[PDB]
Amino acid sequence: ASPFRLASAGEISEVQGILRTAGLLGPEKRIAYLGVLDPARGAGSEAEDRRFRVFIHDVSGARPQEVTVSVTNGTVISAVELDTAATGELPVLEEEFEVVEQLLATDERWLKALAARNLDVSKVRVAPLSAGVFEYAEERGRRILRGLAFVQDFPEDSAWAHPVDGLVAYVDVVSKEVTRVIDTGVFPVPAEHGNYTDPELTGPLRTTQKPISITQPEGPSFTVTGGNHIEWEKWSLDVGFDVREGVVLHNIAFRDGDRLRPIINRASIAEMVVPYGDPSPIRSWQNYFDTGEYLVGQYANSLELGCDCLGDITYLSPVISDAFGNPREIRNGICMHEEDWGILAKHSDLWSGINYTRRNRRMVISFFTTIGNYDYGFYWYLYLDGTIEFEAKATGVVFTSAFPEGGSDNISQLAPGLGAPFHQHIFSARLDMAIDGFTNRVEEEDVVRQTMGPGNERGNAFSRKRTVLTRESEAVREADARTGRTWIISNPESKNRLNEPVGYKLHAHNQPTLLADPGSSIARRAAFATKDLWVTRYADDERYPTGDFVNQHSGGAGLPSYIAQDRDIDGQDIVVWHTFGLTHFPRVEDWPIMPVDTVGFKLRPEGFFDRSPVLDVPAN
Amino acid sequence: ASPFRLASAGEISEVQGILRTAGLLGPEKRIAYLGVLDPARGAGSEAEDRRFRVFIHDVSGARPQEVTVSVTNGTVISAVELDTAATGELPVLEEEFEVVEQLLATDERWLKALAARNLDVSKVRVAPLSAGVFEYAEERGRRILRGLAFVQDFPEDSAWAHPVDGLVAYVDVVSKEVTRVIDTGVFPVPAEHGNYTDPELTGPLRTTQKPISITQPEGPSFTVTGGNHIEWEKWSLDVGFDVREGVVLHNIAFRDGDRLRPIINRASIAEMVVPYGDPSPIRSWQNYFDTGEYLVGQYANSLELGCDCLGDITYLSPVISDAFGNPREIRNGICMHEEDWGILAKHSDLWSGINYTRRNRRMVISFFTTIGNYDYGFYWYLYLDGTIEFEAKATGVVFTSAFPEGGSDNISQLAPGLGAPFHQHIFSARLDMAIDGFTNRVEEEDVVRQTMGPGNERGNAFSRKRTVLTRESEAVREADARTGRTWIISNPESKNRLNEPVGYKLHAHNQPTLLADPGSSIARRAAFATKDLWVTRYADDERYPTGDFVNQHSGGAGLPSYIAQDRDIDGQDIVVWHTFGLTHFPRVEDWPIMPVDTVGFKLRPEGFFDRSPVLDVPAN
Ligand SMILES: [NH3+]CCc1ccccc1
Ligand SMILES: [NH3+]CCc1ccccc1
Ligand SMILES: [Cu+2]
Ligand SMILES: [Cu+2]
Ligand code: NA
Ligand code: NA
Repeated sequence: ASPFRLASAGEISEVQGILRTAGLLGPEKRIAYLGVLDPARGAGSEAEDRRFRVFIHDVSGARPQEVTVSVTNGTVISAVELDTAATGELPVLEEEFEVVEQLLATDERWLKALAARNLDVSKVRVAPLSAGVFEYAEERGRRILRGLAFVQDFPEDSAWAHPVDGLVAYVDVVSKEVTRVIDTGVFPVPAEHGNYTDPELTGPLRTTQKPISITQPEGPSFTVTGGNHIEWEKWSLDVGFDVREGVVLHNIAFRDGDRLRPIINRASIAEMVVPYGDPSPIRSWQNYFDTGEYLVGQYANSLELGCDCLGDITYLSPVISDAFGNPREIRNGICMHEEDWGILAKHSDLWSGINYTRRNRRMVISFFTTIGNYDYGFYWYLYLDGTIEFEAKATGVVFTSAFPEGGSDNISQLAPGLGAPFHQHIFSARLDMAIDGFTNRVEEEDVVRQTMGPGNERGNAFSRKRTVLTRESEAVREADARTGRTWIISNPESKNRLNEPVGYKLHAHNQPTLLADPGSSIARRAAFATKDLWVTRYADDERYPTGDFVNQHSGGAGLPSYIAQDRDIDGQDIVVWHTFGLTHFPRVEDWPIMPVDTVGFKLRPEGFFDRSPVLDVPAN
Repeated sequence: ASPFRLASAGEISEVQGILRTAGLLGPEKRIAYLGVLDPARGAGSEAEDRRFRVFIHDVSGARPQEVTVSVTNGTVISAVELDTAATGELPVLEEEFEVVEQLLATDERWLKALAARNLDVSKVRVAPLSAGVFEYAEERGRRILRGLAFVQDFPEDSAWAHPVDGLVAYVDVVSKEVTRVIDTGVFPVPAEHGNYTDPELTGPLRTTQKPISITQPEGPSFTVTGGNHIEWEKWSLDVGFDVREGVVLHNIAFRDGDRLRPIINRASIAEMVVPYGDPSPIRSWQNYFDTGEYLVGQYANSLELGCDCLGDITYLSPVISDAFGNPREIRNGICMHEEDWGILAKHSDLWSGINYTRRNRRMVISFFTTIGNYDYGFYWYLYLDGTIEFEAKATGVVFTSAFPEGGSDNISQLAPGLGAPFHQHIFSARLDMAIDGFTNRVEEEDVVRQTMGPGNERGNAFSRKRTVLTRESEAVREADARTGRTWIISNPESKNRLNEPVGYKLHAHNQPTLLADPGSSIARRAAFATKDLWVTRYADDERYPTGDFVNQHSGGAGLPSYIAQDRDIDGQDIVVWHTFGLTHFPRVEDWPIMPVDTVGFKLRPEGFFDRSPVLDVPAN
């Protein structure tokens, strides 16, 4: 019944039929993105209209199309031809992964490069990497992937241990031409394997770990209704899933007494970018937007009980479309469970004699995705006390190169002859805020140091200052860890019992933002990543910080174009965009498979409640 | 057998006998600190000499003494009279907590103040607060506590809800005189109660929480031998306990193959300070060093199975001395257990077809302490992958005041008429480093941004730079979150298989340091808290960042005096001192009992191992 329900296999089948009948799904068509559209602002009509957005690619070289379809009215709403030289290429297709290796395998320039290195072409894997936009005029308007080669010694070998450096090729995947092959020199292919399941490398496995059993004998404390609506410990929300963004959280609310109070209308990771800091011409073009270019949701793993998710697990199995419009289930793609989280509140009072201890817990909603060498877990946490937290968990295999004789300022050595270029992993969280309703504002809060003197005679005073962001042109903010800078999202029309505006405080990790030179191509295409915090006025079509078509777009789309409208954001329907990321100087311990590292952010209530919201928690 | 074993009740009894026989424990004596001394550098003699350090107070007004005693030779090693006007007062005694209220209860100035407010003296609780050093010349050389009053309406009432503002008294607890009573005006005593176990306030308790059962059917994976030696998942260490510092970790090492490799020789929280930022004369003197002035270990809680520590728990029950030299057990004062910690490493490889997932876990060693209104949990974590992490958990009841009519720049309103002054909680971790041995050095690592140009034609390069700290005068460092600043502790004489020095990287949270004016009394007494990182050359007597006698010391002792020696720290026996803390602007949700907030730091291996140290972990 809910307009926020997951897409069903039946809905996907109808979309395919509607497209087919209208002539838009010929044998040369490929669906490059399919996703349900959110209800527009003003759903108080209950006139449910399930609409879907589709990007249609053409393998014969015709112009792609963007198409909106109503499964509720069996109609094509709109269908527009796209000029990709203008607005960007469509996301990479999964079936294009192997096309790069196959086209290179018959190219004479490629075979001469491999032969000079004594490499058997049947052993050489080619990574299908997004191309970006650089100096090559012949690439404008064409669908280009770039290829870097790795050697597999045998079918189960980890190819990442054997990069073929000094060699890169560019490929046009529509016309099937190899446009350039660049060979800058021969590097020894690193010889050690990185097979982390080989007993030769692992040694004897440990026998010292004894099992930890986590069970819920009466089942979990949360309920799931309508397929994806969650209620847990006064929290209410809908769990959505989009093939581009992955897990999306809708309608986050908290039941404060008899009142259901909204907090966040929509929460997602709307983009992520991995820029590499190696100036070698072999890799200096390398940046991928896993979300915008590859679509992280379509590579979600099936999560195994006991290994990936431990405890009393409830699974969701989202449905997406394959390239031909058929539905495919991602079995067990989303794990949901509650976890004990230590002490929530504790006090032993000397004067009253009362000893008080309560335990905390959190609700976990998570998925894992794999794009090539990288694996990422996305975790949303809801805590008893009103805190919301996101955590990214980065693991998988680092992207490798040769380690140059005589070292490098931009590459780490992981093993003899084997290097790992410096890079970042940068995320954009899009938080469509709804603190007690849609009239919200953002204040920047800094600690204020005070000078010893009149009114502060012992020099101990300190304070804080809050600056309201009133227009989009002043809502592009940087972190300042030294002044304890945070941002408060408040509702000036909703007050707590002290007559102060209710609010939530955003706590950032204050990691470095984009390191690239501001005049670089990546700084223009990933402009969102140059600042920690952006606030925009809500608008239906402003979904991604990089725009709708990230692949090979020349830059500027998204956030910098949105905020130039300079709209009013002081007590309006606003969206907060938080940039956060990891700067990764690879270490020896990251090899041959990387232990998880983490980054994220959290939001805590700031005078949202009239007192602690966990006074009614019982004693275990 | 181990020289690092916990003190036994029998050892305490011998100390008391030795002191008594030597004439040092007369009926006017009080033991204000008793603790075992660490073995000196050069324990390779195995000549165990269990020595204890004792601070002896005299309630009749004689000079206190510092005494060292060998329980191994039944001898007083040394006994020195202390000039407290010079070197500071002894730590607050527990029996002095009630003396402040009792002395005030018969003072005419105090009774006139209470009578003007219609307060029954039998309802008025007085907090025994450390005095610091300010402008009062009469206080030099005397043992002073200051008193702030709270009203208890009935024996089980939370007094913190009813501060008596505009009133403070200073008391000499040795001569039992009230030296001053300051009344700056009448404030209404806030009327609402803060009784968080009152059904009137909590409402009906939740019935929606279902149990989480954590068990280990074959017992825990770690072993405890010799009372306090832990082995777990290649980690080895001794858990110590000191009445001042609390849990202390000794001899942290990791078994890498057949080799036991040291990492940290001694880890402790060596000081913590809570400065208040309210310039009102009633509170502008308020700073307490919970560790140095009050001794956090002697207020450790007895931790309850199921409430405080959940899972398969192993307890340690440390023994300390009471004020008369009798041993007292802190039953169940330290909890130890292992916890599941999610995914450790994961990759699904497109080319080899191998799907790989391993789970992480951590070893937890924790205690909780209560000093007045505040409750703090101290947690040490050891992870499978070599990471060491500390976390402080702050809860309890916020310190309160009246909320002034017309507001305040330095106080938060929590309830009608009830305020909570701004303050910080700042910790000092003392890490006596032993990375693969005692020859260590510290490098500061900053990210380096590079300009687009020759050698960096696409403007994507970035790098990092490391600066060796060679002398103590240059080893006082500040954080810089914007440049991703970290510190690496390495051993230049111990290399990994890549011929690079083995190391560990310290990751700070980069929270604000001490906010007080640098010319303030607190900035002089808590000088350590003004900078994020200090490195000193190890020396036996350099134990605390504030010196041995914090109470009423005039400032400068500790770290600023140590580093003026300007000793060589480049490949030497060094000690890292990390300042970290929380800046607390109290929120409504902190009232009437505060949900836990956290701060801490972590150390991760940086080329310490020759590859990931968790390749031998098995598949669940
Ligand atoms: N993460 C997207 C880049 C990528 C895609 C496929 C293989 C290796 C790398
Ligand atoms: N934390 C040390 C200060 C303190 C001590 C006792 C009661 C209230 C406050
Ligand atoms: Cu990385
Ligand atoms: Cu606090
Ligand atoms: Na909004
Ligand atoms: Na050392």
